[PDB]
Amino acid sequence: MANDTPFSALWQRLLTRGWQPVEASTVDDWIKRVGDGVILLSSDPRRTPEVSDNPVMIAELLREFPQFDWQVAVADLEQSEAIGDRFNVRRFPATLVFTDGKLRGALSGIHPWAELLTLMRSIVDTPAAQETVQ
Repeated sequence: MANDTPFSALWQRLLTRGWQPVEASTVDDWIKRVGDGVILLSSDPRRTPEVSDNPVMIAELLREFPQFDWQVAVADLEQSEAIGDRFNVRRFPATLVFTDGKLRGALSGIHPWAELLTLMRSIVDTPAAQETVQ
């Protein structure tokens, strides 16, 4: 069933649910339109040759989040610079959290999952998840 296929075709099928490639000069209206979601910046030079980090974790989190039904807007590649510059975050691959239609925080991905508990708690006081506690 299915096959490998290094990226490319997978982008279309993931686009079918939750993921959408967004932009900078029109991000304001997107955030305004939905009022609930995140913008994922393309992976800035993180060093370490080869070994592309899989963004599937974001898709994983998306469904594993029982708090609210937010949407994952992702930047293709060049878009990251404009988006990250717009609010001064471009430096490392991160996801900006837009709650209530406003930017409040961002997920950096420096401390695996542990920062999800601490950072999101500050962004969305509403109880999100119950496990791990790290």
